[PDB]
Amino acid sequence: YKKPKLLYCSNGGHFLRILPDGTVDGTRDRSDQHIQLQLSAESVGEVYIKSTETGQYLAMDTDGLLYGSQTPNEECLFLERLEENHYNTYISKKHAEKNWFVGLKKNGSCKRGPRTHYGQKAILFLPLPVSSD
Repeated sequence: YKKPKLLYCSNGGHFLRILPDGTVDGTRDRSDQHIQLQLSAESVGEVYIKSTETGQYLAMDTDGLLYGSQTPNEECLFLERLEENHYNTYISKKHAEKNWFVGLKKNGSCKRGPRTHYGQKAILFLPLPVSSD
């Protein structure tokens, strides 16, 4: 069943899910349906994080701390960098002008520009949707 993809971050075993507290952060849950974000690459170079039912109403602020619950504006848009061996990266297309990275802590907390760059390996993520196998 192809559908909204999952927020895989390098391994601390979490899944990034939205809460009404202004967050989409990782907790290990696939038991409910909070972890389903519809992630396409809609424009050239841009990937779009849109909510399915719970999938994320993200807003990038300051371009460092990216939090989302109520609305998904386009600030949610980030530029996708393709690493080899099929790993994906995100650039913060909000301040893309300054080359700042989108990096998330799924194993942590909502995503943190103070270390978005290779400070943390939480800047290494995979987009894994439910697949029709």
